[PDB]
Amino acid sequence: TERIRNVALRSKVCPAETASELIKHGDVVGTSGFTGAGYPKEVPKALAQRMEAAHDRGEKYQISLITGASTGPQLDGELAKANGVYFRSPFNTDATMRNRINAGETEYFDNHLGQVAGRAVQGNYGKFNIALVEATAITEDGGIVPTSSVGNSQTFLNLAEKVIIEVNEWQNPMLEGIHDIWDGNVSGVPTRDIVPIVRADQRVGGPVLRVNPDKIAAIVRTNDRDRNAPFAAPDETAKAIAGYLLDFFGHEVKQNRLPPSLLPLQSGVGNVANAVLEGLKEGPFENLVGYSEVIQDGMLAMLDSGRMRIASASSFSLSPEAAEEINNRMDFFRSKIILRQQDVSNSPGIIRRLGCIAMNGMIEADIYGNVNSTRVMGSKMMNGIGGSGDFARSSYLSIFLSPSTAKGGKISAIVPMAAHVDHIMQDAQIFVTEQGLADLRGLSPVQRAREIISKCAHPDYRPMLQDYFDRALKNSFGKHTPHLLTEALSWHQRFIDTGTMLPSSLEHHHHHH
Amino acid sequence: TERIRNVALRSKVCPAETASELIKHGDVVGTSGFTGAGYPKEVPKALAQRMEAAHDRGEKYQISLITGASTGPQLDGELAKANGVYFRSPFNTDATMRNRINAGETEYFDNHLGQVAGRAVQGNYGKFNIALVEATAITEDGGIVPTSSVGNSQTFLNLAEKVIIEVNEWQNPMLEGIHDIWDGNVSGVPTRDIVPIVRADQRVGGPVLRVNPDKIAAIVRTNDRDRNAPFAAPDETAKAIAGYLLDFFGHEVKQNRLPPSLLPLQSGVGNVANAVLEGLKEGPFENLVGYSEVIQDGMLAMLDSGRMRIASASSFSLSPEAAEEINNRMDFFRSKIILRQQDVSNSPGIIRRLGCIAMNGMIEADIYGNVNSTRVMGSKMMNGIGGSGDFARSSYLSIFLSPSTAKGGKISAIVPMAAHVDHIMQDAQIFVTEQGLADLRGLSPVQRAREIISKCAHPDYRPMLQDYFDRALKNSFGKHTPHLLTEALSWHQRFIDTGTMLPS
Ligand SMILES: CC(C)(COP(=O)(O)OP(=O)(O)OC[C@H]1O[C@@H](n2cnc3c(N)ncnc32)[C@H](O)[C@@H]1OP(=O)(O)O)[C@@H](O)C(=O)NCCC(=O)NCCS
Ligand SMILES: CC(C)(COP(=O)(O)OP(=O)(O)OC[C@H]1O[C@@H](n2cnc3c(N)ncnc32)[C@H](O)[C@@H]1OP(=O)(O)O)[C@@H](O)C(=O)NCCC(=O)NCCS
Ligand SMILES: [Cl-]
Ligand SMILES: [Cl-]
Ligand SMILES: [Cl-]
Ligand SMILES: [Cl-]
Repeated sequence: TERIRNVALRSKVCPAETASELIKHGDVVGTSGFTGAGYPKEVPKALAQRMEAAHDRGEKYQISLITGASTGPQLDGELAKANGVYFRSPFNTDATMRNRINAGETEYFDNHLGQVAGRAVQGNYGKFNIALVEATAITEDGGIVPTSSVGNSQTFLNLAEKVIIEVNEWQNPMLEGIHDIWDGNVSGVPTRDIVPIVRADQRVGGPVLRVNPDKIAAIVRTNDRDRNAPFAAPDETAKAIAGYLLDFFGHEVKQNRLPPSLLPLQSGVGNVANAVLEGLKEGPFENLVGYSEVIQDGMLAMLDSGRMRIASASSFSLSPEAAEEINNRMDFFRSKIILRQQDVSNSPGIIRRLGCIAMNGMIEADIYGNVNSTRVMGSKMMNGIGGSGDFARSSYLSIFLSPSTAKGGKISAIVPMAAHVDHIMQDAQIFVTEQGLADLRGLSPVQRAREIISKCAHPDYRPMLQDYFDRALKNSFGKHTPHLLTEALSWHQRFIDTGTMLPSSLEHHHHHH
Repeated sequence: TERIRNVALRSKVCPAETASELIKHGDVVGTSGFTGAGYPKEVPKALAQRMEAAHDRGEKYQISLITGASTGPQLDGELAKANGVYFRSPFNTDATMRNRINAGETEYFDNHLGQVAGRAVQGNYGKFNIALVEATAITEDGGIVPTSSVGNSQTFLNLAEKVIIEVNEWQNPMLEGIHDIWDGNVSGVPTRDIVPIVRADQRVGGPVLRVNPDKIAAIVRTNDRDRNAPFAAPDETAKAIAGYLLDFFGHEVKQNRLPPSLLPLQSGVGNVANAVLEGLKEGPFENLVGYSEVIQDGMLAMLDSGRMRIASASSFSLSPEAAEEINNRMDFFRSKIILRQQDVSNSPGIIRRLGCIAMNGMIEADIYGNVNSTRVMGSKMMNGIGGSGDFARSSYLSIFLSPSTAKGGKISAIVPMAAHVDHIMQDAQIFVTEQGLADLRGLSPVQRAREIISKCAHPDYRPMLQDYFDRALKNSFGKHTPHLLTEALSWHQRFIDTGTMLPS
């Protein structure tokens, strides 16, 4: 049926190309889009074409692109291919955009996801010229129903001089009602409002994004799917990680340090997350609750079985098969899921009050349990900090999970010193790899190192780590957090130079003797 | 006037020595004490003497010492000298204890100060065997009136099996009424309560700590002073920093990015932050309010000048002379000050809600604006992260302040890579040295570097930093955050090897 139920706004409907003409060189553009869901698709494609055409004529044409979080091939991909983005924030997973960032062709800053809206309102990104937002429908009174994510869309609509809406008929109509949008002051000028959430299933707002219809300069009718990345079926490494984690949860419950329903759960996406979610479906724990950034495949499974009672998030992150499942059954799933603005889903006040358990991936940790989530060798961006800081620091328990090695064993995920730090020791209590689980609660840095080295490090790298540690203990400037600055980053340099962190036996290495 | 106003409790008075005997080897001890204020004094000394005797007899005798934040010679000092603390958290400024920590003789973890209560309730430090809390007075109904700080005392009282109270006649009886202790669930089992603070000057609790009298195993009458370390009268360097920041605030106000009375101010521990407050006391911003972790001399000065209307904190951090001033004028100041539990003063939910401006010192920052607050050369503890993270990450504006050099110019406070990170780039927007102010809002790492190097670095080090950055841009593995890993930490090593970061 008709998706634009406000008659007057129908007059604004126009082709993607025409809408794209509203976007000018130098513009700051805020868009919907979070974990590959709910980003605009047709206008960015048309924009990229016009950008390339300008460039070919020696005409400059780039934008500043501010999003909810990651988008997809139609947005980050097309614009990066066109070399059309001078600044990007706060989170990207597109390969072409990643290359632009790492070549210094696109300036990038990965703000904490829960803080983006506030910094935008503060003016940190400059004046927003355009808000470009995907919609399921437009209501009788001109409300904008978001699609598969909320992200920062309400904030972008508030700030933007002009607004473009893409109404996507691929998106199920019964998404209307799944969102909770607050008109409260979460991210505006102090003093802010108390965000009165005291349960993960609590709604505080309404189903629509609000915007002055007079700012709506174009509406584009679309029909195109999200980026539904393939399902990352757990491998033995992930299954092992999930096993150690579930054993730990079970023990915490038996010691009355967690209720049998655990606490509200936040998890990332990927092989390991999937393994944890399958473990949880099978585990002894009942009445689970999600308070996270994302809804993933394994969550629908638990919502269906009743193992999980509710799932709060800002976005969907589903395989094509899972999206298919939720579409054929949106009526049911809409009652089990709440999609929130990301400044609410990622609100530290709320995360702490609910006592979330945070479970996040990492590039690497050093022996003292400082965590790198972003910058390989310290300089090459992967995705971005995302909401890992929002959750890690605010959680009741902060847990980091990773294979003990990377790149087919040629890199150790436990290193003498992290090449970049995203999460300080104070923000990480539990580490899990396929080798075991380190519980660091109440430990000093030297004590942390003893646990991480013994429980988490791969056997191929443990002697090398222990050697570094032992010699640092003997020689470090101070002994509170012992280091040898002469070799702290030397394993990373070895990888840059040789493609492996494992040392040759053709030179002396202290641990070889 | 009698300090123990509950008659029944007077039967529990005993000597410090006898009290100390309640504390067993291996015990976890939660004490009052924050920025050199309100820590117990006599029991620790008696404990320390007894520990030395025991060690000499070949008897192990150590405890875990958990506090609000820093204490003083009678506590950290005495116990450190006796080699009697096997674990310490969350924050220390005593030289003897610091040496124990840097020698690996006392285990230490500097938690975010606002989180300590919750981690204690979670059991991260173990079962609390003892709470040793200094009080001004015990009310007729058995309330415990705190002294010069609140810190974590209410939590330690809740958790501890046995309670020892030191009632210190040295402390001003007029402290009674200054504290605001909330009986709601801030740091307990989830789901926690909403703390209904929506203005920095709002009281939501009562004047006393609550404890079941049955848990009080001993009360010790004491008479000794808090440890007031003086602040450096602002020199040329501090004054220049304060000047740049005040000008900055002025431009923000002019651009309508701050109100004319600014926002609630958090001013960190240390001389630099203090010097800024001195600038403010005669500044163009009126009707200021503090929502801070501590009230240092400079903030007391702002309340005196009338430039600041009210100040919230968990503790006093006053010089010996400022502490004398407030006691002689406790009536004037008592209505201008609110002392709260540290898990409330340092609550990220409240800090963000109020839109605090965070101003903190630092050891060093790298060219990308990562900040080290704690570990010199990456390994030697100074004080601790304290509340700098609670505030930096939650604040409306996060500002870091430091001389551009340390150790008489032999160390650059701006380095290629911080030897230890306490505050990531995302948690630091503004840097100020005596050389200038770097405004990093909205900038990528390479753009942050340009600002930090050009605005903040000392001229002796700027060319070296630029050289590092330019060659990194050319040769780094990735160009998003360019580094040369062979030399990223080489300045710190140069200092270790030669005593200076300046090459031959
Ligand atoms: C850290 C992070 C990249 C790990 O991803 P993951 O899917 O869990 O684990 P993977 O083992 O598959 O690694 C992902 C990539 O990082 C690489 N990687 C992981 N650890 C590495 C290391 N120590 N050194 C070099 N590369 C590493 C992998 O090779 C892989 O790269 P590829 O795509 O080229 O093959 C990911 O968790 C992330 O981006 N975190 C930041 C955002 C976040 O945590 N948000 C929380 C809410 S969703
Ligand atoms: C970082 C910190 C030590 C700086 O204190 P400060 O008084 O403002 O700065 P100063 O320049 O006077 O230096 C203080 C000490 O640190 C040392 N220092 C500062 N920068 C240094 C550097 N780059 N390298 C080595 N030492 C350094 C100084 O030498 C001095 O030590 P000394 O007396 O033994 O010579 C202090 O702010 C702190 O401990 N911060 C952590 C807690 C905090 O920020 N709490 C926030 C909420 S209250
Ligand atoms: Cl709130
Ligand atoms: Cl801990
Ligand atoms: Cl709250
Ligand atoms: Cl920013």
